[PDB]
Amino acid sequence: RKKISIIGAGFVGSTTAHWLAAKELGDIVLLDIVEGVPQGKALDLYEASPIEGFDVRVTGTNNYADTANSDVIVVTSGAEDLIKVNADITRACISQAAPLSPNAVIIMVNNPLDAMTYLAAEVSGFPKERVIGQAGVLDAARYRTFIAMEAGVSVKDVQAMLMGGHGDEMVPLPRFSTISGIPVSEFIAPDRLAQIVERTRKGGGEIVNLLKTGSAYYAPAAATAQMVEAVLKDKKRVMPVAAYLTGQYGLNDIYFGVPVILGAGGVEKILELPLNEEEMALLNASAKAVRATLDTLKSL
Amino acid sequence: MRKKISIIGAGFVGSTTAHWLAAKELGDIVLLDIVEGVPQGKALDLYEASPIEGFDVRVTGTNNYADTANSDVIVVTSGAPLIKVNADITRACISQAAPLSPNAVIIMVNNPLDAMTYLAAEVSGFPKERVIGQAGVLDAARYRTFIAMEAGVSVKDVQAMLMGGHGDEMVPLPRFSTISGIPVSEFIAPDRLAQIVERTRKGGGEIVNLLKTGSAYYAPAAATAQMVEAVLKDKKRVMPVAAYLTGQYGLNDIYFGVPVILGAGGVEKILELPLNEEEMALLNASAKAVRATLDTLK
Amino acid sequence: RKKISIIGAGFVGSTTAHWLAAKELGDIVLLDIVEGVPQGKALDLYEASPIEGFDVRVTGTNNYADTANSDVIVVTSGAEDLIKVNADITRACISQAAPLSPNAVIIMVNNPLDAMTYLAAEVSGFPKERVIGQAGVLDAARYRTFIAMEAGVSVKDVQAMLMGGHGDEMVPLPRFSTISGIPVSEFIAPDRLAQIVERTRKGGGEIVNLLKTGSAYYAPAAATAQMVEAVLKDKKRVMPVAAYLTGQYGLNDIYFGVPVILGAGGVEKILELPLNEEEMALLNASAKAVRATLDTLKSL
Amino acid sequence: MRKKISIIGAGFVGSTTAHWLAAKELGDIVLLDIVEGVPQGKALDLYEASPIEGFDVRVTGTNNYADTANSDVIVVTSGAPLIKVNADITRACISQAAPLSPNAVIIMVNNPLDAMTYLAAEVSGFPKERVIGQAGVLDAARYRTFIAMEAGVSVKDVQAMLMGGHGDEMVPLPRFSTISGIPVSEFIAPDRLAQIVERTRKGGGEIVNLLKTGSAYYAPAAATAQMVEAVLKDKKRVMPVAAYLTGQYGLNDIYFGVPVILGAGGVEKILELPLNEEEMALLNASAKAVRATLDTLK
Ligand SMILES: NC(=O)c1ccc[n+]([C@@H]2O[C@H](COP(=O)([O-])OP(=O)(O)OC[C@H]3O[C@@H](n4cnc5c(N)ncnc54)[C@H](O)[C@@H]3O)[C@@H](O)[C@H]2O)c1
Ligand SMILES: NC(=O)c1ccc[n+]([C@@H]2O[C@H](COP(=O)([O-])OP(=O)(O)OC[C@H]3O[C@@H](n4cnc5c(N)ncnc54)[C@H](O)[C@@H]3O)[C@@H](O)[C@H]2O)c1
Ligand SMILES: NC(=O)c1ccc[n+]([C@@H]2O[C@H](COP(=O)([O-])OP(=O)(O)OC[C@H]3O[C@@H](n4cnc5c(N)ncnc54)[C@H](O)[C@@H]3O)[C@@H](O)[C@H]2O)c1
Ligand SMILES: NC(=O)c1ccc[n+]([C@@H]2O[C@H](COP(=O)([O-])OP(=O)(O)OC[C@H]3O[C@@H](n4cnc5c(N)ncnc54)[C@H](O)[C@@H]3O)[C@@H](O)[C@H]2O)c1
Ligand SMILES: [Cl-]
Ligand SMILES: [Cl-]
Ligand SMILES: [Cl-]
Ligand SMILES: [Cl-]
Ligand code: NA
Ligand code: NA
Ligand code: NA
Ligand code: NA
Repeated sequence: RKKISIIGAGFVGSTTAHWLAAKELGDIVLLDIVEGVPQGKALDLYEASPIEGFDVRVTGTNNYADTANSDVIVVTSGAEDLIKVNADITRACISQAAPLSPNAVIIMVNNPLDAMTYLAAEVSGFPKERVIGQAGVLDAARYRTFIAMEAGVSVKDVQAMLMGGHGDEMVPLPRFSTISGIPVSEFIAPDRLAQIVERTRKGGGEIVNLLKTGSAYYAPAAATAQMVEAVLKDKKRVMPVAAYLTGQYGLNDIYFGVPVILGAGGVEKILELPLNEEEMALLNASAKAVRATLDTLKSL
Repeated sequence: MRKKISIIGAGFVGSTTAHWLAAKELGDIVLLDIVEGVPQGKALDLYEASPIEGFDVRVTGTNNYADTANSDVIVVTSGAPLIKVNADITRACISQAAPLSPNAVIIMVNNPLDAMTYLAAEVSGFPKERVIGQAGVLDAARYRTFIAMEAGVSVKDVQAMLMGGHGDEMVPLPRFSTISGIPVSEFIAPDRLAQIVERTRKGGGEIVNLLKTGSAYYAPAAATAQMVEAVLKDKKRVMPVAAYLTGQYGLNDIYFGVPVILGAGGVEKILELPLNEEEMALLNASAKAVRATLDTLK
Repeated sequence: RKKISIIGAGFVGSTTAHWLAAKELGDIVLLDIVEGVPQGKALDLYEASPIEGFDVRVTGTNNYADTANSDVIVVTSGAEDLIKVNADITRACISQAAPLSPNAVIIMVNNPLDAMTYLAAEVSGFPKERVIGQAGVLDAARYRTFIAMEAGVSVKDVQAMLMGGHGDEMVPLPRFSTISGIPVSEFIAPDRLAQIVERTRKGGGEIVNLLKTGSAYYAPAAATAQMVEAVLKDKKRVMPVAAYLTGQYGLNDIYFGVPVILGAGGVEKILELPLNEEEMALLNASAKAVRATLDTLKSL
Repeated sequence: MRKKISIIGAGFVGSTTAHWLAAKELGDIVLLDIVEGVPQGKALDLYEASPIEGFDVRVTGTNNYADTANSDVIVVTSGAPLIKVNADITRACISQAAPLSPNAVIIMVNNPLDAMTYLAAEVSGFPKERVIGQAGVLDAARYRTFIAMEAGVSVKDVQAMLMGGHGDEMVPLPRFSTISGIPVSEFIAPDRLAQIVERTRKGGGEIVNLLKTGSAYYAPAAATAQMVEAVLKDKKRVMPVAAYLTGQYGLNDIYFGVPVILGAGGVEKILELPLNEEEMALLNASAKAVRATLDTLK
């Protein structure tokens, strides 16, 4: 069977195992540095299988050797201090897991997302197409959710593309969002759409402020699981993913959220959308912020 | 209790619709037909597949309209794969089924689609929003399939809207189709897209020419079942369906394929697209043809 | 649409919302006394809907008025002191939610399960068939999981019935467990089967010891969600549920885990299995322990 | 890449099997038939239903065996709904398909089932564990359906094992059927159970008598698709299937319906039930009949 290793069995990691288990895509290995945590969550989820009817081997471990020969490696072990702390963790996870699964596609979740994905590429030495980051699917999901709510339509009929990174680094593109092929601008007035775009930018913080302790995990995990499925089933999904750029949108040597075709080979194509002056202004300012974070990381 | 769906006409499309619905576990299914044994056999066969698929659906076959009473949704797939023959079949089906399920949403499938839906509305006397026809979901599905195949992307990421009726009456709208929010024109060039539009127009005939002895049913049934689901779960799906127009697109007193929000109340909203002059030219010509068929019906 | 209210948006409650949301059974209301917690988890899960493709209205609240007219009420707000603390919480939740949803089926999860279900029946005044407790489905799930693992077969082909309550109160019945209709005893030797039965009894504690902080939730939530689905779809599931007895197995005026047919009417039938001398010895000792807990509760 | 499933014979059972499998999103599906247009039409029709159902499955139709190369699973549903006609059809199908997919697990559906599976084993020369036949899953499904209907419980909670072949060759085993681990005898009395056993024996004929012009396909296809899934996902399902026996139940050199653990390796284990003398009497008589058909084949 296919093999998926999730490094970091916290809220996002365990929830990702939950979403994946129900899909019955393959074996799942939950790894963490804390003893008992992954073993307990994995066994708990495994014991729910007879009820849900899925046949999935879900195991927990503290030994990287158990992640060997994985088809996909999901990294959810993350916690300038933020960059340093996460850089050290990401470094540790990738330097230990990558060598054991040379043919795997690595999907980063740790924040700062774009920067941590860049670091994972460096440490793993994997072809850039096989090291990607999850950020855009979650952000587009919030946007799509708000649009469906406001427009009064099924979430299954709303599509949307966006780029960049989190919050201020986010590059919203309402022009590239539709409901059953019809522009979203036809359903929602400019003023309200602007509010929705703003709510999207602050989407992660909105959850953090409500939970008081901890950040979002159901949607982030769902986003991550969808990307894992895309690779495993070679589905050719068109989605915004953190990818390594070599000229697209005028950006070079940097991980940035862009539209891609995701399949068995990881990033199989980076789409280059013809953005107008206003949208490019947004992307340039975003790339500036992402670049700044990337530089801070390189100076560590 | 559970929701109740009655499928009138247990042929290829009707039986296949029962198959798609059963797997969805949306509620009881009653397959009715004028031919004895046929609906009973297909219904029992499908029911016997339930322990394998793990779904709890009571699917039964019958020749008695009394068994369709109090249905939440009535699907009509009894037509013969022309206006006269189907007009009589449709009137007979609706006249017997409608009175027994006064709160049901009727989904017409019989061809000529737009015209038969109009007839069902007349005979049933049901509020217009609760009498609709399936046509556009199937045609948009063929279009989306071709786009997905050509672009090399998941069908889950392709969406499209179109209007009108079948074949020459279809009103393609490539401008209103996207892949994850991105215009299809970004993936497929003009000439190739035009070929896909043409293949979509001839989509039904393409399957007919291949099967030789009948018409399509897997996709037509899937489309029909998706509309049934939209109603039963009040999903508010945005899809092209045959609806009664009262001024939209400049059309009155006519059933025509238009974008709608489909839910428990049936057509809960008819969307008004900002069609350009080229697209409007196609729509007007289509309406003229649909109008012609309607006149012949009256 | 159907309406499900989950009282107590903690690990079990939020996870139950997750399992239910994917089933697309109806609207879900997550309620908690803590501000922000339910609103955050509900919104997080709602934002995952466009990714998973399900249309489910998931909302969080601190106002019981938002649970009015629910089809099913799930209680997962629980924390002699244990009985008292949980008795007070259960009392508060039921006395406030029951009056607002007079036609709902109440499914208790709070521990001590059997006793808390009994209390919910008293406080709600609902017909006993409409007040049940989840315990047996989870326990049978662990048992079935261990059997599938050992026998080397799909979890979809293992069935098992058991009675009583948790741990020492559990009444295992290997004789009433099969794989595609074949007795489990045909696949697993007596010594090993005994170990599996023992592992089942300690199943909850095994997870607690691994997690160190907190108890199981994936399987408990799955068990709860399966019971909710049984009521909403009037599925007539045959499962062990905490029900009110009036003579079955020689027990009267007590909630105890027994085999039932679960549907729209809640408990539609309490099956009376012909247990042998050995099994009855187990059930009597269990009923003694459950009774003791029930008495402690009545003396509060 | 994806898994590849080839279905030889695009008739009712074959096309319906493609339908069940497509919804499962297990891998590519190739529908092959000797009749031109038929497989192509059904495959394209089903493919066009994918954007509606939201599944990514490449389903294609063909008349060329070359398109079935390197399949993980080969389903054979080409037989005519007797030994001679199907023996020739089966030999032709296996002789052409087997060499192109040397690592595939062959699942026979053609009747006479046990005999045709034996023939497929001979012609393919494949390890016996990788050549099996579908028969028991369907019969057990009918039985489980009747039990569920009679007991008033979910089909998800009913499980049962049976052996042998079709109709008079079937070896019912009510003793080995339960509802959530509880013996069926606890819910249904002896006489009623006997009636259900008889209805199960005649289950196939019951559908035939109703349809009038053909045999069952929804449940037969579901059963076949479930076996395909078991192999592709190495699910280790415990089910009755036609397997090659080397001493089990005292039977040698014969294909017979027996309980097995079905996975990626095909039959990964043949279970040996502790049958009493009554049940063994039924099995011996059944084996005698299956043996008779086998002799006629040789
Ligand atoms: N990209 C997105 O869209 C997105 C969305 C949400 C959260 N995130 C990020 O994902 C990360 C995880 O969030 P969370 O809420 O699940 O956190 P968490 O604290 O619940 O879980 C992280 C887990 O990682 C484990 N861990 C730490 N160091 C490790 C190491 N070296 N190896 C293996 N395991 C290790 C911890 O012990 C812990 O169980 C954070 O960086 C967070 O900011 C990203
Ligand atoms: N709108 C679309 O997108 C679309 C797509 C495909 C087919 N169709 C149309 O759907 C209809 C059915 O196609 P089919 O391939 O399933 O046909 P079919 O001939 O296989 O089945 C029709 C069934 O209707 C039954 N029937 C006839 N009169 C009846 C009556 N008065 N009451 C009850 N049952 C009656 C027949 O006995 C038959 O079993 C045709 O009109 C066809 O053109 C529409
Ligand atoms: N029956 C079983 O098989 C089973 C299995 C596991 C856990 N449980 C039990 O389920 C309960 C919940 O476990 P958990 O891990 O989810 O706990 P938890 O502490 O994570 O969550 C309980 C939630 O209830 C809320 N709460 C407290 N008082 C409340 C009130 N009056 N009204 C509304 N909300 C209130 C809390 O604020 C908290 O968010 C416990 O009693 C536990 O022992 C039962
Ligand atoms: N084992 C079971 O439980 C079970 C249940 C039902 C039916 N069956 C059997 O399955 C078979 C198919 O039943 P059906 O109803 O689908 O029949 P059908 O007649 O509808 O379809 C058979 C298809 O096989 C094709 N075919 C014939 N020779 C071929 C060859 N050499 N190569 C490729 N394709 C060829 C035909 O052209 C036809 O489309 C029959 O033998 C039937 O008795 C078995
Ligand atoms: Cl960054
Ligand atoms: Cl028309
Ligand atoms: Cl108790
Ligand atoms: Cl035979
Ligand atoms: Na999926
Ligand atoms: Na068919
Ligand atoms: Na079908
Ligand atoms: Na279910």
